Amino acid sequence: KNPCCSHPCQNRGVCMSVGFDQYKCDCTRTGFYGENCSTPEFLTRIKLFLKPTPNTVHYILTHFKGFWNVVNNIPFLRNAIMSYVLTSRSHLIDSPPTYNADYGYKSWEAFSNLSYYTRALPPVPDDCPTPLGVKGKKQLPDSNEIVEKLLLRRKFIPDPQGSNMMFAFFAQHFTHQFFKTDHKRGPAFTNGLGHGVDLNHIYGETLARQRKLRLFKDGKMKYQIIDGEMYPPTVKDTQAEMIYPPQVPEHLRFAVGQEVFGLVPGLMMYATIWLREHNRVCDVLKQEHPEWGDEQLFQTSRLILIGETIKIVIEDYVQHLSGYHFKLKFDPELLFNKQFQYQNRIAAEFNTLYHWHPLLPDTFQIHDQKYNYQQFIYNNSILLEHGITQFVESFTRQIAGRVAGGRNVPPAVQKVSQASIDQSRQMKYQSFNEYRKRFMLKPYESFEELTGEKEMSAELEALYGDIDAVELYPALLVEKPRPDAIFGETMVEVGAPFSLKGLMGNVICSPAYWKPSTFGGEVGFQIINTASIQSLICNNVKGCPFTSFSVPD
Amino acid sequence: KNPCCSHPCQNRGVCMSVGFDQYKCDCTRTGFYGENCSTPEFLTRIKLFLKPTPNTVHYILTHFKGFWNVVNNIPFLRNAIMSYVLTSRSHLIDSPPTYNADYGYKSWEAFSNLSYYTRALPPVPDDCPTPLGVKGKKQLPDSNEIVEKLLLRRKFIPDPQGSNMMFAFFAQHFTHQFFKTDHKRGPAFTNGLGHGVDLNHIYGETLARQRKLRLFKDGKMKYQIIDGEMYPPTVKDTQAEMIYPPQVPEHLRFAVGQEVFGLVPGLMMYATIWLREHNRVCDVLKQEHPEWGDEQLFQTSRLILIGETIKIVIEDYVQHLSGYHFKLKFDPELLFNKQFQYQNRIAAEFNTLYHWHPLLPDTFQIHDQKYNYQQFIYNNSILLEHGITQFVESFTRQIAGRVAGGRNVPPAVQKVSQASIDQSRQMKYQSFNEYRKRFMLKPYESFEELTGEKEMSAELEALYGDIDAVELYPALLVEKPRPDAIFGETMVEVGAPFSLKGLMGNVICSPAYWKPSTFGGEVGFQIINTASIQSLICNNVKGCPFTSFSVP
Ligand SMILES: *[C@@H]1O[C@H](CO)[C@@H](O[C@@H]2O[C@H](CO)[C@@H](O[C@H]3O[C@H](CO)[C@@H](O[C@H]4O[C@H](CO)[C@@H](O)[C@H](O)[C@@H]4O)[C@H](O)[C@@H]3O)[C@H](O)[C@H]2NC(C)=O)[C@H](O)[C@H]1NC(C)=O
Ligand code: COH
Ligand code: COH
Ligand SMILES: *[C@@H]1O[C@H](CO)[C@@H](O[C@@H]2O[C@H](CO)[C@@H](O[C@H]3O[C@H](CO)[C@@H](O)[C@H](O)[C@@H]3O)[C@H](O)[C@H]2NC(C)=O)[C@H](O)[C@H]1NC(C)=O
Ligand SMILES: CCCCCCCCO[C@@H]1O[C@H](CO)[C@@H](O)[C@H](O)[C@H]1O
Ligand SMILES: *[C@@H]1O[C@H](CO)[C@@H](O)[C@H](O)[C@H]1NC(C)=O
Ligand SMILES: *[C@@H]1O[C@H](CO)[C@@H](O)[C@H](O)[C@H]1NC(C)=O
Ligand SMILES: *[C@@H]1O[C@H](CO)[C@@H](O)[C@H](O)[C@H]1NC(C)=O
Ligand SMILES: O=C(O)c1ccccc1O
Ligand SMILES: O=C(O)c1ccccc1O
Repeated sequence: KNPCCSHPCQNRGVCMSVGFDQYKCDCTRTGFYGENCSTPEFLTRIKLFLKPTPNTVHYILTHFKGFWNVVNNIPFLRNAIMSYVLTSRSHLIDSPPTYNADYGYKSWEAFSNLSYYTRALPPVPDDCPTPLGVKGKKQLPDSNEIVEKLLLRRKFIPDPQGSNMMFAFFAQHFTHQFFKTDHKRGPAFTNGLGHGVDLNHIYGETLARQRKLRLFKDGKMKYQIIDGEMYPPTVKDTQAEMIYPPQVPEHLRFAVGQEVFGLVPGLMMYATIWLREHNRVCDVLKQEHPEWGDEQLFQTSRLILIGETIKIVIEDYVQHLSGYHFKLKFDPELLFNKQFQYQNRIAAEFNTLYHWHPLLPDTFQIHDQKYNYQQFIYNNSILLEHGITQFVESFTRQIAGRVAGGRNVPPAVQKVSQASIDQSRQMKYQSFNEYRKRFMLKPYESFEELTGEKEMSAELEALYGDIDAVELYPALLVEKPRPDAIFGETMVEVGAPFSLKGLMGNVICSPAYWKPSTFGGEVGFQIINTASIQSLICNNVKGCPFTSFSVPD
Repeated sequence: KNPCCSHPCQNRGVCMSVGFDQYKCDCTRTGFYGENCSTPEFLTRIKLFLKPTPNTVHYILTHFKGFWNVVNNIPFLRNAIMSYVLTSRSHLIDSPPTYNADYGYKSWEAFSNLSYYTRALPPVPDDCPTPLGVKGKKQLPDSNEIVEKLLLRRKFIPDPQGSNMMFAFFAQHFTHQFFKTDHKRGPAFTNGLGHGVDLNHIYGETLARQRKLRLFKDGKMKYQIIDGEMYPPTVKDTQAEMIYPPQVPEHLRFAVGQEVFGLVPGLMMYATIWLREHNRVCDVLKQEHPEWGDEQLFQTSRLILIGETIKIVIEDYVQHLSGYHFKLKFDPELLFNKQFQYQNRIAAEFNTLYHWHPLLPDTFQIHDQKYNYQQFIYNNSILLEHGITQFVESFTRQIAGRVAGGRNVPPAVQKVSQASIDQSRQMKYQSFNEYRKRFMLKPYESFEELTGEKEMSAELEALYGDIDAVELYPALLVEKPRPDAIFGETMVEVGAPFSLKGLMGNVICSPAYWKPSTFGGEVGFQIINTASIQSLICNNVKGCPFTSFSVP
């Protein structure tokens, strides 16, 4: 019935019903006119003709290494390039945010209610001819059949880019401070009201929890000392609730900022390292400020660690997955002369696309031991047996799975993968092709074009019938990867805007915050601008083991 | 003992303690350098030497009537001028926000906790030589003594700008959506978590309260018809709680968004009027969109009303207030090629400077009747007796009191005035002069310079001893008014940045929102862009009485 069900408005124009039988497109500031915002005004024809395709730009960034080695070493060029990267990427994000699961039109409820994920595309209206709008069959395919035929791993497919378990667990640990789906009320809702990198997965989401985890001496967080090494405190000692199955003995019930980080020893590894880092920075600041009290020591350490996080994400983590010969830079000053909003709201689609379960290995190799999922899960004694050093050394050397390219989701997390499909349907996601359009990509014209292959594409056809009916999550995981890359085109072109906006949008990157006095002075400031994944481990892990997000060659 | 107690860092530098006896100034992006951020850069001392005083800028805007009168009618020039007015003001506001009453250094707790008012200036550190830091006497003067000698009305002083009761109640009604002090917690905390113009004083602060006030038909808000006229619903009906004394009977306990608007019939008047406007807009939107449901009709009406509010506040309210010949313009597009943050956090100091009690008259005159405070307070019964039309006609013609110049606070609200001073001290406000500097104003060199007068300046020296020890709130009320103006310069040069930032920083003013589809098409969009205080009354008040913010 609803005339906007066909999504007729192109190029980010806004659809609106005008009576029962008609719609109107609001083309305001799209760069297009016409009844569907599909006629480029003169200046847009210029930009469009000159705009190089993402696969073209990816090629340039991933070749000509000698050229990039020069660019990387003349700050003016490196600054200029990193700047354009930042501004052109984040330009694709609505800020202040707009839609959520319950509102396909602008509303104060959608704007102001922080309990919702925001939405990059509005939900499909409730009464449309087909679940995605007007394209596809009256009912979407069985999600289980989708997972089995297209997603489930037959043979482990290693990541060609060489991503390891340090990468995989960093990704899980980092993103779960802002992907905290509140399933008690629905997939549309989040428990992370900071909607960004606030490090609540270390410090706790609420003040009450933070007070349970803090030592209230020297700004430090509570800990226990096992084998001369520092670990998180217990649930018993903190009264900070955690999710642990009954059979987990209480001395192994570690208490950390995020309730679920006891699920995997890989997560508890990072929680332990970051906890050490907090108390390390406390020691540094106390030496620099012996007049300071516990509260200021705590708050300043937190701000610094937020800065470390952001620095490491851009210059080690995003750097790794990009494959760029160009050296990414964390530098808030790049935006001080640019139009940029220092705020962000976590999008549900960003959550969906970050469901990188194919990364997970068939078993976890630590030292000379292999653990299946039954053995690894909720087993902190594994962490204690080997220690963090061995954990880093092993995880640095174990390869992760390729995310794109299909058929690499471990059967152990089958239902998780199916849930991603089901929940996206509950939240009335639009199609994969609509999301490509939303981020200035050409929609795929056929199933074979999407996969670059004849087998899986054929399965997609028999299930979906129309290429415009393929859903966001499955299509991201079966898309043709870029040459020897972990991801396909759409993952990166949709992902990076969400990510870079979230990172640079952080309040500490704003002019009023980005100054030495915010971080306790010059020494504190320096801790941020010299941070790396290697330094994070070297400072907090015994023996200073080598580490990296890729397996050594 | 705190080295930063003297507020050594000038020009918005950041003080930090380095050891028990030493400090360091962070002069980053101040445009200054040196130990105390006192020495200007070349670029800045040039910009400094050629930037005119606000008193000069004020004169220019308040004279040359003939010149401005043609400027107002050339859209290009009006836009350019309005564009600068916006950008210069707002740049004085830290955004994203920084300090609050509990944090004199930047912290995640200060940034993220919305239950606090933010602070334009950090609190005086606890362990300090004097309550204000370093200057002044060991103990501040008795707050009641300040009120009595300097603030209490001895004889009504009318506003020379002619502000009326329509103005005074608009001011109170509009600001009390974002000045909602959580007194149970402390003066440092707010119940207005939206921190701006969200019209929670109409729709309620929470979804739960909103659903008690809504009708869930045609997007409308609940109401009752009394003597053929639309009035807010009751507490009995909505179950939305209100603050009323037991003396008020059930049928007179009107329920509106803001819990305290039962206190004053002038507030309930505006509540009623804005209620009617909402339902009026629903009717318009329904004619345009027969296909729309109740929920979309409600939300779109709300967005439109937010727009009407910002429009009316800038082009009528701040316009009257300013006394400018230039016609201020509400136009979000003026900022689309400027750097500007569409976010805001309500400053405690913004709350304090808005304590404009001297506006209040000796009595309230509705038609042939006069009511003292005791009779007027919580009296919905006399709202029904006269009706909104009569309320508007009367309020338009009754003059308000002058806010600056001292000694014009109604004795009836004496202890409110004292509470304003006490709460300032509880929140550890810095001195008036520090706040002058904070907003790029020359500090006052003497008491006499502050009042331009001999008698009150003498009392201030007896009480405070040092000009650098005078507190923000009393100084604002005794400051030498601008000529024939309601305010002195400090009220304006501090208040306008808070105010314009919070107006233009509203989400509907952002590029993603400022478009006709947001408001249901051009018909809805046009409701915003042609709204005024006179049209708001003509549309929703029987008889379409003339109305203004100044007396006829
Ligand atoms: C952000 O959006 C969320 C999703 O809409 C909001 O969560 C929802 O909040 C509502 C309202 O608090 C809650 O509904 C409530 O329904 C009952 C009435 O509708 C209420 O019980 C009432 O019983 C009597 C009337 O029925 C009345 O006399 C009594 O005083 C109660 O008022 C019941 O307790 C229930 O809580 C939804 O359950 C909730 N939904 C979800 C999925 O969480 C959230 O509030 C929004 N946040 C903000 C700040 O507005
Ligand atoms: C790199 C990303 C990554 C990794 C490595 C990872 C590794 C692992 C892992 C390793 C041993 C296990 C047992 C799980 C198991 C789960 N994951 Co992930 N997950 C990841 C990204 C996500 C995200 C993102 C969500 C949903 C976020 C939310 O809303 O809470 C998720 C959801 C889940 C859920 C809840 C289902 C749902 O929210 O729909 C389970 C259970 N999973 N995952
Ligand atoms: C802006 C103009 C204005 C007007 C016209 C006005 C008119 C009136 C009025 C009759 C019309 C009465 C009976 C009062 C009485 C009060 N006002 Co005002 N007030 C005004 C501005 C304010 C502000 C601002 C606050 C503090 C708001 C907050 O924190 O909630 C305030 C606070 C109060 C308080 C709270 C006391 C405290 O602890 O601070 C009382 C009582 N008053 N006021
Ligand atoms: C914003 O900051 C507020 C001020 O710190 C904070 O309010 C404080 O909240 C804590 C909750 O942990 C309360 O702590 C006490 O609460 C009860 C009752 O006493 C006890 O069971 C606790 O153990 C503890 O003693 C404080 O009373 C409360 N303080 C005030 C002045 O309200 C808010 O919680 C902060 N907001 C957010 C979102 O974190
Ligand atoms: C309502 C009157 C105030 C009562 C409190 C008395 C405090 C001292 O009030 C005195 O009042 C005089 C009136 O013109 C002033 O000239 C004096 O300067 C003032 O100190
Ligand atoms: C957890 O790991 C320990 C070894 O560290 C092992 O002995 C134990 O059986 C494991 N728990 C399981 C497999 O449930
Ligand atoms: C800086 O301020 C301090 C405040 O005590 C003052 O004593 C000192 O002379 C000033 N120094 C300079 C270089 O301005
Ligand atoms: C309101 O009306 C008159 C004022 O003259 C007074 O007699 C009456 O008691 C007042 N009622 C309330 C509830 O204040
Ligand atoms: O930064 C990216 O390129 C990116 C892409 C996809 C998902 C998460 C990401 O950080
Ligand atoms: O708009 C102003 O100039 C102003 C000044 C002081 C207080 C509130 C205000 O809106």
